[PDB]
Amino acid sequence: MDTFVLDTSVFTNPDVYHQFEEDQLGAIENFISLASHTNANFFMPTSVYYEFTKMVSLGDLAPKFELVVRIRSPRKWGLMVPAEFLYEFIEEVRYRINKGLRIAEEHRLREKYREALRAGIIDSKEDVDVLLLSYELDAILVSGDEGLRKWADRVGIKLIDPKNLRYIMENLT
Amino acid sequence: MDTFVLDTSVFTNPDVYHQFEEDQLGAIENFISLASHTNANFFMPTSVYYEFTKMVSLGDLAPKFELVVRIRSPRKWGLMVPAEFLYEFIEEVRYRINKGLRIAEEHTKEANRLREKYREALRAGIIDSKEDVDVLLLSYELDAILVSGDEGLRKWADRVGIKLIDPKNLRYIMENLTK
Amino acid sequence: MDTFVLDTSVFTNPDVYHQFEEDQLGAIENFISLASHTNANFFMPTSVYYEFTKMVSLGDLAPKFELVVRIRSPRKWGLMVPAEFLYEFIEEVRYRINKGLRIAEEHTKEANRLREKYREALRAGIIDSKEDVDVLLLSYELDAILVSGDEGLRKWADRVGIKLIDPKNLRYIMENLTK
Amino acid sequence: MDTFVLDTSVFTNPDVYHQFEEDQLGAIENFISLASHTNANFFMPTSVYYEFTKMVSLGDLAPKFELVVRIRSPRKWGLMVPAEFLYEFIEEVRYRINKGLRIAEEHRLREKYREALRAGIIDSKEDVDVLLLSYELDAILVSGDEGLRKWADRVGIKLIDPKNLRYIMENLT
Repeated sequence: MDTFVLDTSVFTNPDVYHQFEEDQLGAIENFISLASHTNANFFMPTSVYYEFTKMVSLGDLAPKFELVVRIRSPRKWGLMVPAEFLYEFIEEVRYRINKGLRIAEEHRLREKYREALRAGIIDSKEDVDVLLLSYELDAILVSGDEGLRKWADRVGIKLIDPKNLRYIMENLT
Repeated sequence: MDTFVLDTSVFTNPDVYHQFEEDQLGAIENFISLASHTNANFFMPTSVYYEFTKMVSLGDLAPKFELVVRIRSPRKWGLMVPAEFLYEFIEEVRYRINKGLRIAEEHTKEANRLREKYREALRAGIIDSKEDVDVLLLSYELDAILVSGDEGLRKWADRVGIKLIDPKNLRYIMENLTK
Repeated sequence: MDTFVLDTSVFTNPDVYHQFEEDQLGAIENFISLASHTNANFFMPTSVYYEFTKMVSLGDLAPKFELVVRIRSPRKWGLMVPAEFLYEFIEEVRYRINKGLRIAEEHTKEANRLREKYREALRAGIIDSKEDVDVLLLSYELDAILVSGDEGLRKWADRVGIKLIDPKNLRYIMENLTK
Repeated sequence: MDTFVLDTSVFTNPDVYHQFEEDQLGAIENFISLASHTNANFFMPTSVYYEFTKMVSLGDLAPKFELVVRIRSPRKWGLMVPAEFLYEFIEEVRYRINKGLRIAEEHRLREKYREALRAGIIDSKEDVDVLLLSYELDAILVSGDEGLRKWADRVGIKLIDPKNLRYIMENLT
């Protein structure tokens, strides 16, 4: 059985969700439908699912989604990880925090600095939840975020072109 | 054979180093003297020792300190550590960035400059979080007792299951461990 | 269950891909077709697949190719590899830098520019060496048969003990392995 | 027994070899002398020893040095190393090669480019020989090169302030 960890970008980036349907809620509905007939496991971190529910009005599709996708918190599960990954992660957060500062520079600036760095911290956390969950399960990471795909590849994690999730699932009935 | 990992706070916080002497470099020398004849192993992470050097002028004490205290990197390869250290790191970089921005506000008013001050406050914020991770990681790896005059770090150690002592008790324990 | 790691050369070198078809995208499609019904596992390192994409327009073949061929990163964590790969890497970056500087000379004469050309020739020189290390490393890790139309890489594989085949024989072996 | 891997800088950087003696050949002679009475092992990679003999006229001190220091080629010994170190090394070579290019830029430029990059390759090789030998033996790396010390620290290798080699050896009779 193939296991897949899904990012929010899967259902919020039209270049990805158009393979299911051009309509966003219909794309998700089609994903849910196909998943229930696919010989595969699907996981999404809890932080990422919280973001997904905050940005898309799922309505009745939420409890349907909760029948096909395992929503898990890799932090609350207490994983062990090689010390080299812990320092790779810190470099990734450092770099993300510096991006947040260059962003605040392009925009007193107190108000702009606090919000740019808070977003960069939250981005870092959700990314690590996605990479830890993939690592723990030895799963295929599916993401429309090229930056997270490069990060997953630096640490050996398996990927697909997220534009081929539907094609892959259909060849896994 | 009791093993200890030392924080900078032990030789920086006067509440902690007064147990050795009121004099700060006298406190360090007394600690060094006790560490010479002991059944105790003493460790400090490399990054923490660097900070120690920057905020204290050891002079001719540095070679003796580097001999009695084993300065090591916790970036070991075959070692597995709890993923909770990534989350501790995130939680601390958050609080230190918030503190850092409050401090760069004050300083820029007393003195462009605010861009350089905010940049400094966060580079320091990261350095301090990574230094705390080095301390907790080296304790975890060596199954050592963490000695820290910093309560924030102690609460974190307790969270991840690291053995602690009241740092005010270090000299009495070192006196026991003398050969 | 025979496992193979493919180089870009197999679908780029016409001496190798002619065994499938004279047509280059027909050769790739025939390979894909054979790989669909086999007791063979096919792998390609992620960095090598990227290069493949840049020098060939697969179009609607890409999703099928990414399904039959497993695109993986050889940056695995618990894995031990021979230190000889560091030395192979050094030896190749040497020769590729030397080649690169000869090529940037020629091109700048036909066309500042030479600073940009030398910079490009070495960034490509590094990329190509790291791509060769990804190929050999993924073979070593999976204990796979390396398939490469590049003789330089074959001599290197033989050095480190990696199993090889004559890449001109890939279609006949794939025909055997069909279910 | 403490094991030590020595860099060339130990005997070519006056800030380091002055602890033995202000005279360079006398500093080496004093090191050799003390080493023979120290309860410790001393190693130097063969590439680094070749550099050391090429830059200092050792004379009769060479065969004396060969009685106290093990000269070993970590490449010819066939080590195994975690895959994460192999990619850390490639980044270090990339960065070293880029330095070599920025150096050639500060100085047709063909002649200057070939020599700057050749030196950067050789620096990279000798550094990795020093770090591999330290890793294999679980040794203390001794080096006056701050860049190599930072590299060794990124990969968990043990260090000393090379200005304290003599003091350390004297407390290890």
